[PDB]
Amino acid sequence: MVTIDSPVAGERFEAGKDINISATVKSKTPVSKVEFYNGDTLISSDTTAPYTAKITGAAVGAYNLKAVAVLSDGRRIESPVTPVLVKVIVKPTVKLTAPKSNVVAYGNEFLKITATASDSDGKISRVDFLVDGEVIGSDREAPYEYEWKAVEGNHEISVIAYDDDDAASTPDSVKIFVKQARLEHHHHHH
Ligand SMILES: [Ca+2]
Ligand SMILES: [Ca+2]
Ligand SMILES: [Ca+2]
Ligand SMILES: [Ca+2]
Ligand SMILES: [Cl-]
Repeated sequence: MVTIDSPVAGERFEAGKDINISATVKSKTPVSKVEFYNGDTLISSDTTAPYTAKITGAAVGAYNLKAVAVLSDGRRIESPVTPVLVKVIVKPTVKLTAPKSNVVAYGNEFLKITATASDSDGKISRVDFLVDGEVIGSDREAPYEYEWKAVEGNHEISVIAYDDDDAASTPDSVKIFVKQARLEHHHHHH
C-alpha cells in the first residue's frame, strides 16, 4: 500500500505557507518512484526514499493530495486522497472576566476563573486556564469556567482560547494576591 503520512486528512494550512508531503510505500516489488498529485495535476516525482514533495506558497483552496508508487515491474499502486485546506487563518480572541486584580482570596479556597472567547471566522474549540504560565484546566463549552484551588501568594491567572483551526489567541491575564488561609477575617456585608 501507499500512504501519505503528512499532511493528515482535514489538516488546515495558512495561505502562502508551504505544504510538505511525505509518503511511505509498502510493497513486495521495489519502487521506481512516487508521483505526487493535487487532484489530477502532478506536483512532482521522487525516485528516492524518503519520498517527499512540496507545494510552495499555496494559495487558498482545497488540495486533494494523492501519492502513486510506480513499481519496478511497471505496476502502479496509489494512496487514498488526503484532502486538505489552505485558508486565511484568523486567531480567536479571549477575555478574562474573573477574577479581578483586587480579588479577596485565601489559600486553599476554590476561586472561579471565567472568560469569554470569540472567533471572527470560525468557532472556539476550548479555553485553557493557566496559573503562572501553567495550564490547570480546559473548558470545551461555553460558558468558559474553571475552579482553581487557590495558592497563597502572588499569582498570574491567564486564559488562552483555541479555535477550530487550532489557532491560539493571545493570552488575557490578571495578577492577584492570595492571602494566607490563617488571615481570613470577618468582613461586614449585606
Ligand atoms: Ca526522495
Ligand atoms: Ca479562527
Ligand atoms: Ca463550560
Ligand atoms: Ca483583560
Ligand atoms: Cl495558606
